Amino acid sequence: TRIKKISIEGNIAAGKSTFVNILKQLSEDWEVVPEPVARWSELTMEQKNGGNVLQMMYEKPERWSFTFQTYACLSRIRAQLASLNGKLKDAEKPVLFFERSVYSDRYIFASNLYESESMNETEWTIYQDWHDWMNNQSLELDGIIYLQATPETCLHRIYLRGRNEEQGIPLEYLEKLHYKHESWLLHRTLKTNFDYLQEVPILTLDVNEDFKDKYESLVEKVKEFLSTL
Amino acid sequence: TRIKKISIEGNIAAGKSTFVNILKQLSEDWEVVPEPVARWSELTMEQKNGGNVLQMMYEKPERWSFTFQTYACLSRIRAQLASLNGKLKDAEKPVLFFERSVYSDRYIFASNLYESESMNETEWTIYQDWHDWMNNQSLELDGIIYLQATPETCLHRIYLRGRNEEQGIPLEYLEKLHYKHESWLLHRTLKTNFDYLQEVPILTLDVNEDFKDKYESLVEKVKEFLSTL
Ligand SMILES: CCCN(c1nc(-c2nc(N)cc(N)n2)cs1)c1cc(-c2ccc(CCN3CCN(C)CC3)nc2)ccc1C
Ligand SMILES: CCCN(c1nc(-c2nc(N)cc(N)n2)cs1)c1cc(-c2ccc(CCN3CCN(C)CC3)nc2)ccc1C
Ligand SMILES: O=c1ccn([C@@H]2O[C@H](COP(=O)(O)OP(=O)(O)O)[C@@H](O)[C@H]2O)c(=O)[nH]1
Ligand SMILES: O=c1ccn([C@@H]2O[C@H](COP(=O)(O)OP(=O)(O)O)[C@@H](O)[C@H]2O)c(=O)[nH]1
Ligand code: NA
Ligand code: NA
Repeated sequence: TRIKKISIEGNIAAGKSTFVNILKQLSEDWEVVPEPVARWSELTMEQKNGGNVLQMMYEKPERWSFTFQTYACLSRIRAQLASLNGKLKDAEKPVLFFERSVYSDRYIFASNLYESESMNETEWTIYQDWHDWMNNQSLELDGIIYLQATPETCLHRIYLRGRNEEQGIPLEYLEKLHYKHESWLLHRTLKTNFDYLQEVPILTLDVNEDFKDKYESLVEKVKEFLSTL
Repeated sequence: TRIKKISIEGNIAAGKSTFVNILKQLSEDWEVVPEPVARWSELTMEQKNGGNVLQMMYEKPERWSFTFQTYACLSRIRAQLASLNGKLKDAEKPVLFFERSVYSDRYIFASNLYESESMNETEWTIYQDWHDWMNNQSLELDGIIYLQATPETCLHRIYLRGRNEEQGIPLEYLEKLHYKHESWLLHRTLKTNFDYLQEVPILTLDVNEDFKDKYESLVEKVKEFLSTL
């Protein structure tokens, strides 16, 4: 039928990859689109390019932010389109869960990088123009699931996940991304250039408590949420 | 009916803008898409972004080449699409003349910048990946008109046109772009990643001689060329 498109949003190490890999196994009608950036962290040319630009960003973010953000967002659009045209053709209640969205790319990561002076105005305006247009009408979302975790939980989970590149990330940075997520998905203060987002239903799940072995209540909320869409 | 799409290709200051502004006036069925880069050289946000990135390129091409090439090519695709959907709806023999193409963006300018070490491998591979995909199937060309001028003619014409930024451009650089045009459009040695280009008819016009007041023979070749398409 028509595939339902649901973004999973949340801070770094909130548990989106964990949650998405629980969901995919629970239904034959349920597919996931993993985040390209997450995959970058034998090799496809995307993964070669992605690792290089990721490493260079850790060296010099004010040189590479624009390049990274454009490639991260292009790679997400192509992976989302491939799943939308390659999967759930024989599903009765098809749902595709996106690990983050083109909207987190812009309004969380790229925005923060502009605010941190890692992109100058021209870079940021070119990026927004490119983004507005690269999204010329489809990946429009039926709903968003916000996995809400404290910056402290995410810091603890970065430690748990043990990526060497990430161990130095300060709480301040996580606090900044946290505040952007709260503004966009909870208080809904943040104004985007995508009218329909104002209307999109948002399910907010508290995932401060470990859920890897105790996720049934979260899944019950997803199923109830999906039934309303 | 179906709009015929014809690229006008050639070196810097060969006379493409002059030739295109002669053609547009000769038929109500004939429209032109001026090159965004040419327009960048009151202001739309594209022109603000375009002038900034153009000026920065003259300062530091190895920093800005990727950003410039992506924005130059996006701006061309949107301007070409706007003309294809906004013009010649009531024409019997509609023709849209493109000032250069997405193919000159890649195989002339972006290629040269990679070869001049102004883009590193990752930048060049990201750029080619983005280009391959941003062209996901339409702007496909019915034909190409190659305005062929010697590097010396183009150097003389850069002098004639009197842009201050351009007066220092060496003959060596023009010679390099010349050789890329000869490889792509005359000898057809250059292999692109667009199969159908192998098949596209090419009209080659010698424009070493001034044509501003003496263009009737060139136009007669265009009309004969168009009749075969
Ligand atoms: C695990 C985080 C990795 N990370 C980033 N990831 C993304 C990202 N974009 C997407 N579209 C999707 C996605 N999944 N991820 C953007 S960036 C990162 C940050 C810095 C860094 C370095 C320094 C700073 C702040 C510096 N500022 C200067 C002082 N003050 C004015 C404010 C702070 N911010 C981010 C570097 C590398 C990477 C990979
Ligand atoms: C009038 C030309 C402007 N110009 C350019 N224009 C484009 C361009 N791209 C499009 N997609 C469309 C389009 N219309 N134009 C790309 S670049 C330029 C060149 C240098 C420069 C500076 C230096 C070099 C060569 C340096 N190399 C080092 C030594 N050796 C290894 C080889 C030479 N090449 C180009 C700078 C600024 C601009 C704007
Ligand atoms: O309830 C949870 C959720 C996540 N994790 C761990 O926290 C880290 C980050 O999770 P994930 O990679 O899914 O976070 P994402 O960055 O995808 O949001 C990983 O080591 C997970 O195994 C955990 O122990 N309990
Ligand atoms: O037959 C010609 C063609 C061009 N020009 C001049 O040569 C310069 C470059 O022409 P144009 O801007 O059209 O070149 P493009 O860069 O568009 O190929 C300009 O000063 C033109 O007026 C000329 O005197 N005679
Ligand atoms: Na599944
Ligand atoms: Na006309």
